[PDB]
Amino acid sequence: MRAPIPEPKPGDLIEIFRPFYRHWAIYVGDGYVVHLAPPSEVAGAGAASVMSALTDKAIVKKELLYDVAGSDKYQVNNKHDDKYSPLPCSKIIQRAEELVGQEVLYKLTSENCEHFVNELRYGVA
Repeated sequence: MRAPIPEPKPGDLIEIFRPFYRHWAIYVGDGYVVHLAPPSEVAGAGAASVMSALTDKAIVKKELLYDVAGSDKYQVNNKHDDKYSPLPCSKIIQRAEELVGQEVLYKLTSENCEHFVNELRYGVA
């Protein structure tokens, strides 16, 4: 059953459970997230190694949370809100949205997405 997400606030870390692993994102508005994605704004799924389903690249992207949640499941998980949050929500969101549209030359593993997104919430991975 669909439901709101009234506890989280823009600037919070989201995790995205996938069928056999997980992924990471950050909430940036009342429905949207910034996250790493496969190379999907550069090639028609037929002009990069994405066609071979074997690549070691990603892109920083923005999407509706409920599309990203289509992976399998999701949770809010500010991994160190128990210890730190040196940046206000405004700056966290501003960094997230400043960094959309670039490519990165590493795969979107759980570790690489966690690394990038922690750089937004806490200034450093």
